[PDB]
Amino acid sequence: KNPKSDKFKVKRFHHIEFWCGDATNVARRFSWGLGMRFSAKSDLSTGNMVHASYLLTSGDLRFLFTAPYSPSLSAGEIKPTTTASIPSFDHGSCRSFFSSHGLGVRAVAIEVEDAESAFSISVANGAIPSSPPIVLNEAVTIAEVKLYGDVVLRYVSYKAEFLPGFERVEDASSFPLDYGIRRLDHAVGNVPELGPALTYVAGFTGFHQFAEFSGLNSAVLASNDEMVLLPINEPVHGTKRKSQIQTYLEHNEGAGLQHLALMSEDIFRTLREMRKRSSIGGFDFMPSPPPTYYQNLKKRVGDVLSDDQIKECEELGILVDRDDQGTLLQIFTKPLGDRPTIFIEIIQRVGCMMYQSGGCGGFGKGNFSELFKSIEEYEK
Amino acid sequence: KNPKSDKFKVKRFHHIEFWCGDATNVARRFSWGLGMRFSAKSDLSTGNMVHASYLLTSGDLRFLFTAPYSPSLSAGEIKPTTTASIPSFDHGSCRSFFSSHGLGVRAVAIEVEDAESAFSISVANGAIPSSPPIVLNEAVTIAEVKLYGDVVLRYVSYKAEFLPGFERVEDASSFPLDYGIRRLDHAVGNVPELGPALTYVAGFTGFHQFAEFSGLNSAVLASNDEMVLLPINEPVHGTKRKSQIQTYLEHNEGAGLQHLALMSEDIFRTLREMRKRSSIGGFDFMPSPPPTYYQNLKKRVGDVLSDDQIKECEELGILVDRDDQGTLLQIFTKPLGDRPTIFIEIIQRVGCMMYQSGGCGGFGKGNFSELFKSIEEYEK
Ligand SMILES: Cn1[nH]c(-c2ccccc2)c(C(=O)c2ccc(N3CCCCC3)cc2[N+](=O)[O-])c1=O
Ligand SMILES: Cn1[nH]c(-c2ccccc2)c(C(=O)c2ccc(N3CCCCC3)cc2[N+](=O)[O-])c1=O
Ligand SMILES: [Co+2]
Ligand SMILES: [Co+2]
Repeated sequence: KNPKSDKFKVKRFHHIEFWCGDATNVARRFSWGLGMRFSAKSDLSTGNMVHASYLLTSGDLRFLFTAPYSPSLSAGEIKPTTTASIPSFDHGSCRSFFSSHGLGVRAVAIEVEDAESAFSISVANGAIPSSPPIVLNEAVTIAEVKLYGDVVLRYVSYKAEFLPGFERVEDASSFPLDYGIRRLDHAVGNVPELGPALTYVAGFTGFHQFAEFSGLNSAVLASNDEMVLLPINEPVHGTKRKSQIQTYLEHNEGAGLQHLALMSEDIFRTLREMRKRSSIGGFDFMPSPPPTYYQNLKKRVGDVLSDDQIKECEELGILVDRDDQGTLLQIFTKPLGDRPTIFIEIIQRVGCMMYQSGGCGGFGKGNFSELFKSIEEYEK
Repeated sequence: KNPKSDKFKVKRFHHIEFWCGDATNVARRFSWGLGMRFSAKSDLSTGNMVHASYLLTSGDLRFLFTAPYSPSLSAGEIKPTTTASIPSFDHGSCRSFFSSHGLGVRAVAIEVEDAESAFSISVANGAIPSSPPIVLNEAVTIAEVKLYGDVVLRYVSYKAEFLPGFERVEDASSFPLDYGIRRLDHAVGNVPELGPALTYVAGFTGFHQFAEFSGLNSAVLASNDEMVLLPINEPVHGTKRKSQIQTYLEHNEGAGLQHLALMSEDIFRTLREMRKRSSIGGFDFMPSPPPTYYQNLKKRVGDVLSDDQIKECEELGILVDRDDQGTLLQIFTKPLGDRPTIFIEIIQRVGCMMYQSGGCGGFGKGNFSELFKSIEEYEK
């Protein structure tokens, strides 16, 4: 059931913003590791004396990396005279965020019809304001409300190229990397208590529960067309293996964004290219499942994947799961930085053709029982 | 003249330590960009609840990248019970350093005969103590004194693999990159006032002035065999083109390390490999000199380099200069991070064979007049 109860018109995910201490090094690492092109910049060379911001793109996926300069460069400025291109940015908030959480996501940004209306309706419905609507060059409106922890949900609306004040990067500095990643599929938060978090977010957005079918409890909030998907996890205490959600909260100093799932148009190519680079500056992946898991895949998905395509899943360590409506190919990176906090999922979905409907195949819940069972089978 | 006046026995440069906010991303970027292998680690996986430290090596060059974890992970510890592998590390100092200066060098480390004696003699001769001698696993002694700004000179002595508590990295995580870089040739600091800085450092080390032959004034301090070389720059005010040393001090929030010069055993190969990667996660280089500069190179170094080797310098944008005793090949990267502060020089020296004596060919001072003249010639 989808009650289509969004309180304002939401389009798609627009970008993800990481707060960094050095945006250059993180952006360059991510570009090489994920196959994203340097697309736009806002920094000293564009007149921004406040923050350095670099945008990476792959298809429709937009990753923004921002770090603060010395406050001394802008000590004469006031908000009416700011040279910042993102008016919500604050030196103190950014340093506080990075020192507290380490490298991580500050903003989950969605495109909406009218960011000023989205902000007003959100706050009228319980959202905690973080940055009021600001109109940039009479062309784009940006506003922010608290999502969970120190992560904000950012609303962006366009009257009619990223943001005003950003410049397109020179072709000589912009290498056309592409490993097949095309868009953000979902963004997942970890919180201490799931119930109050869902009630809060569903309260101000009108997002509905998407619904599925040890360690954690989870639920997914979804927009009207189910293209904006926001899962939230809470820990389950008292187990034998300590909850990785609890480990996250401890190392992150509280709630925050746990993983970003990036859709690939060709997950085999994406993983071939990412694994080639794991030990030369890119990203590492979680350990691969035992061969008995792939032995059991023919029995579950052998009507969706050929034997050759399943052994190709085995070569790259890809996991497969299936809903009642579609099939899911997925795999997870090791944490993106020093702390065992944020990581990336690469995903491809097959089925649910109308365009493809959102969340086709689910989020992999069935792989939990399957891997425990595969662990027992490999031991035998 | 070399009075050989070192107040204690100094061996060679040992390592350079960067203080980061995320050591993983900076280390991975530097590894790919410079061709350095991941050699050793000290982090959560090695029991260090205090800081993440990753060591990159190329030949004898050692780059260490360190970032703090949440202080909460080690709140029960005291210095006698620390799980830190570098006992001088302090969460507050590191966060203060990165928030003030951005990504940069915290420690210039030299190997000495006896770090406890080096520390004692240094402080007895005016050095400001930063961290007292500490013996690690009855095997290595580490001590630190202030050098300039928030940069420390770190003394390391070995009774007899980097430091105790560091583990060798798994072969699967350690790709044998190598672009030909072999050792640190010199490390250069920027200060507001050159005279007091030289008097201070030469005062506690016994290092002597190495001696050469607009924008800045400079002098080089050298150890007994002139293998540890520490140039220091000050700005010259009142020019037309504002002093890049002054720009450094402004963007860095004061004195600090300006550039690291890395010796290559094959500067042509190093630059071919580094330039291949500039736009795919590596390092960018300064603009190349006009063709008239290379037209003038035959007249100055045509007895040292063949015509083919000079046009190869032109392809890669390499600068050449010569002392009365040797020849210098050099080139400079753009700044390593967000701020226009620290950068890298790649260097190769030819001549001065006994082994090669330190500083053979100088540091490139003659290229200043040459490029101004090349600028005038290209315009014509
Ligand atoms: C919304 N939603 N829920 C899960 C989810 C999490 C844990 C159990 C069930 C469902 C999402 C995932 O992405 C996900 C899927 C499978 C995973 N594993 C394979 C099986 C054994 C355990 C590890 C790990 C993750 N993960 O969260 O890292 C997700 O997006
Ligand atoms: C100890 N010492 N002194 C210099 C030095 C600096 C500036 C003028 C003269 C000497 C050192 C250098 O490395 C260096 C050499 C040549 C450079 N350029 C080529 C000619 C036109 C200006 C730019 C830039 C740098 N630099 O400092 O970036 C150095 O190590
Ligand atoms: Co997921
Ligand atoms: Co130099």
